Amino acid sequence: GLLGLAIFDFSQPFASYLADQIIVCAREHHYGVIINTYGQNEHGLARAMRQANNLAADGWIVFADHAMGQKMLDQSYPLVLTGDWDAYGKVDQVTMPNVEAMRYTTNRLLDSGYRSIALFGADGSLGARHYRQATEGTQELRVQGYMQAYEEHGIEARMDMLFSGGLLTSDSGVRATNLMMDQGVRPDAIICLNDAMALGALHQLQVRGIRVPDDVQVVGFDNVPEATYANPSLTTIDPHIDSYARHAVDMLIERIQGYDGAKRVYTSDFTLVERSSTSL
Amino acid sequence: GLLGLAIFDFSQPFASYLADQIIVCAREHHYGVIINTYGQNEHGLARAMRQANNLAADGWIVFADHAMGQKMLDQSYPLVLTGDWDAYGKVDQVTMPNVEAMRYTTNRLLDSGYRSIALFGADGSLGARHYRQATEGTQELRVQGYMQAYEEHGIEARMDMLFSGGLLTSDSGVRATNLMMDQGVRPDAIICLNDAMALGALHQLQVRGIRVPDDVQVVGFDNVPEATYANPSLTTIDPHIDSYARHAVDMLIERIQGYDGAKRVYTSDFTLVERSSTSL
Repeated sequence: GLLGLAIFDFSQPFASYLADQIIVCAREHHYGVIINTYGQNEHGLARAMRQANNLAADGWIVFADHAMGQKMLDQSYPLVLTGDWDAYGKVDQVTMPNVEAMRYTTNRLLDSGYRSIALFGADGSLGARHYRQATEGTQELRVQGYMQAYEEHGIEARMDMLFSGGLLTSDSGVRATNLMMDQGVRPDAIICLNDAMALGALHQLQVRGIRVPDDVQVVGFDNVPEATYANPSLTTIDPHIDSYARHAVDMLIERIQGYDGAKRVYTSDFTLVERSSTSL
Repeated sequence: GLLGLAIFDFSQPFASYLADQIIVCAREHHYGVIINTYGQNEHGLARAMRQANNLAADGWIVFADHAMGQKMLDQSYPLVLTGDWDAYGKVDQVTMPNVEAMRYTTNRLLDSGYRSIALFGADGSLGARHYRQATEGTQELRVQGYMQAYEEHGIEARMDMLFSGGLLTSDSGVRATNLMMDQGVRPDAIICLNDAMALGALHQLQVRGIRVPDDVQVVGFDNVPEATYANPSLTTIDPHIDSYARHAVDMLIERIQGYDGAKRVYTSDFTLVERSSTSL
């Protein structure tokens, strides 16, 4: 048996980590894995879904990174969606506990006395209503959870405390740090929407004279291997990538083998893994 | 057109970085890329070479991580070898300047007054003759260059100054740091055979109270993106992965399109990129 994985590119550590876990899980089922990337083409994801028709894999896991209209997920091969975008029940999908993990973690920071929390990885200019009402999106749902924690504490979350470097990379984490510091903002804590951004932020904060955690608490999201070896080691939301991969692979193989139940949504659990970049 | 890339797994940053560069290069030629991994199978590389017969790619770049007898590289599809192992002229191959870059860098350390240099990522118990006489191997040729720099300075390199954590990962860099420190060794400098090991070493040195660079100079190899964001930022040998990928892709596409000259060996150039983890 042969499974396909479609991802944008390998530029950030999470793609490597997810792919490796899918490969391990797939091997437990005696399936191989081939990887197609789609970030190198305009309308790239659609082209990869078409290319899958002529590849050898028996079915596909697709990690989407943007919204799709309620057609692309209508394919003739077995297909499981991963990522934070809605499949509208066209296929099984696996996702992370984006709202809950961010609400929990922002609440922990607030309850530990860190009242001013910047968020790296989202555009505040999209407005509070967009985030409050969102039903899909990586950035959107993670912001939503952060906003809910503020609301639970009787405080309005401020769009001016969201900083975006553009993409979700270490270089964007550096850019978001500069944007925030250049605006004179010196917060109690920063939550980054992935570990790549947090690793960039740890670097640029230290370069510009800010001590972590003594001046600013820093939290990431994913618990990629890199987070263990950072200096200081990185506190991060672990969305249980082992279980996430296991569900994606089990669901896809079930469909390849004829499983015909209604399409499902699985949401992984999470753990806040505390390391040296916070002092909660 | 469709190119295949076979690599062991994505567990360390270099595999991501090389794959992404191959994808960019391939896209410039209007070729896609599919990735097969082989580390998840016993005799894995041989199985991937066989699987390639039934995949859709028009030709393969294979990144080998161990020696092959002077049969595996005899295939019916176009094939270019990458990595530090000998193809014996069966196929075109692209490699890094393993001896020269390590000799240059070890000489820079010695000439700057850092006389005691540990090497992380090789087994000293293999003996000096094995390293002096080697004609292939990542570990072997990099050690060979380090030994030549010592010899140029009239000093015998010591096998007891090589530390291996097993594999070439960040976790092995942590293990090699513990092995070295537990033996009471406090060197002037450490050269790690890849950046993943150096990033682990930067972490474990700091955890155990060793300042980089004030107590120990630290150098890596690859100049993966991570090295820019380390704390302290990582001095590293850059083996010109852009040119390495460009040559692998150009050679493979040439063979797919009928190029019939003798098989070639390309060796990339190198630059020592100095950052905060050294003070040369």
